[PDB]
Amino acid sequence: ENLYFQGDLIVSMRILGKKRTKTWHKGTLIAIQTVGPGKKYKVKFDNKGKSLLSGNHIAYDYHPPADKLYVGSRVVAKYKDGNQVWLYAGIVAETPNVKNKLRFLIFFDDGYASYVTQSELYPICRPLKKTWEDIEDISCRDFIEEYVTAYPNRPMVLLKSGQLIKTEWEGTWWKSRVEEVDGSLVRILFLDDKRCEWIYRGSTRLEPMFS
Ligand SMILES: COc1cc2nc(NCCCCCN(C)C)nc(NCCCCCCN(C)C)c2cc1OC
Repeated sequence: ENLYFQGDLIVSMRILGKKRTKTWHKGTLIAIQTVGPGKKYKVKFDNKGKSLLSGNHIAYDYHPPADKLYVGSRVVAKYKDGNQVWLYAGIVAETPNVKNKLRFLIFFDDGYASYVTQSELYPICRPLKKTWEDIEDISCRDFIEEYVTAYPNRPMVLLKSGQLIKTEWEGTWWKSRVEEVDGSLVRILFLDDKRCEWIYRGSTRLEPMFS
């Protein structure tokens, strides 16, 4: 059937949709279609394209209050490396507290981690019951499942700037150094190529956590 209404979704509403690039883009919900329990959402993207999307591949074009965001909430968050300024899917790992200076920790689907503010977050419209089950990468997916379900039990390694440690990259250990800690995140310098990465201090990519 064609629906005009589904939960708090209404045809002709402005919405974010997931493109095949895995980045999310502003569009218009132009149809809702049912097939038994199954629901699909037809989006007309503002620049280029129509897609027929699952409810977990559309996001509201508003910022939720803090009260509607939990550890495990499925979100789209802004990420910015220079002029590359894009919306990507992730999971809320941490809600605002004194220790994180009232920020949201996001674990992106691609294994990047970042603190963001409310103004950087959009809620996914129809997340899965197990929010993490639509993370394509199995190792990220299994990690987030364990993290979210054990929360607030979070083994983390206490690290200090200058500390020499082994960090995982593409399935091997690399000589590295702790450059900076910011709440639950450590900035690791890989000594081989002199590049940095922000890593969750409870990640098994940190050899001390792994052991
Ligand atoms: C803003 O500051 C940073 C931005 C970085 N951006 C990228 N890339 C852009 C891809 C974005 C992904 C999008 N996702 C979230 C959806 N990468 C970084 N570091 C890569 C690590 C290489 C280590 C390599 C180690 N050797 C041994 C191979 C970055 C570090 C940064 O801080 C120090």
